[PDB]
Order: sequence, then structure tokens, then C-alpha cells
Amino acid sequence: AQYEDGKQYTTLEKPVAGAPQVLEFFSFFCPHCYQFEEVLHISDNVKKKLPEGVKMTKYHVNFMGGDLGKDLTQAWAVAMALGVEDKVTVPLFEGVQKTQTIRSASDIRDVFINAGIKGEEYDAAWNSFVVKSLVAQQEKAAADVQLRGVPAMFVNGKYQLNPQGMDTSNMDVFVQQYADTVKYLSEK
Repeated sequence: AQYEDGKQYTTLEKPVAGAPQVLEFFSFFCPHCYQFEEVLHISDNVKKKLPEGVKMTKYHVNFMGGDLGKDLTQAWAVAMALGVEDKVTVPLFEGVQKTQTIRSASDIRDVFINAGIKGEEYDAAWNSFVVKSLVAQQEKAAADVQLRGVPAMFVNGKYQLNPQGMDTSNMDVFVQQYADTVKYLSEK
């Protein structure tokens, strides 16, 4: 075929019932995720081609950056609960990887404060049970899909994107192929 198992995607030996339709995993410590987010805009470009009635879910993962890694997963939960993903994603990536000014939970908080979220509102979200289960959700989803590496994308708990199996000398073309694959798997 043109899209073959093992080529642009793999198939899960152990499918995951009831999974989010399009599910993406990343980490602010993950250099390819950095590339994926502000150089390639993968998340974006996928949406632009998904049929609609399709929702997209992005979760953070724990297994990079130890203690900070976990702090970041809670912070991403706060971001989701507050609906401020698009105001913190870039400063968080650049704070961890570019300037390296994120070294503690408090520094993560500064990014939110600077992005305009209020202290009391941040601290309350942080400490809230809704954010605890939203952490639990992120972990569960990662747990369900054998996850050892990021970036990672899964479609309908059955298919996993395989970006290594796509051309990379043109970035624009890599993205389009990636998004079209997601759209194919979607209709499967």
C-alpha cells in the first residue's frame, strides 16, 4: 500500500478501548517535542486536517527530568484545568530547554504568573483534586499504551505514529505527511 503498518505507523498489540481519539504525549524536557511544538507545530497542523467532531488530547509524561518532570505534569494539569495551554506551552519549553531558568516548582509558577494567571488561582488549581485526577488521567493514558518514549501520538487506542518512517530533509513536507497519516488512521 501507500500507508503500511510498520511504515508510517505501528499497530498496538494491545489495543486500548475508549482511548481519546487523537492522543499526544510530550515532555518539556524532550528535545524532539521542543522541535515538534515551536518549529514544526505538529499538534496544530494535525488539527487543521482532522475531520471535525474529532477532539485532540495532549498529555505530559513523568519519565523525563525526575522530580521536575513530575512537577511539570502537575503544572500541565493546571494548564488544562485553567484552559491556558496556549499561554504557557512556549515559555515552559524555553524555560526548561532554552534559557534553563526552570529549575524548581517555583520557577514553573513564575511562568504562569508572568503569563497572567493569578497567584491565588494558580496555587488553588495546583492544590485542587480536579488537578489531581487530571494528573491521574495523564498517567493512566501513558500507562495504558506501554509508553517509554516521546514525542508520541496514538489514534483511537490502536495506532501509533512512526515519524522515523517519513522523509525529513524538508520540514514542511515532514509535517504534512505526519498530519495526513493521522488523518488516514482517523478514517480507518
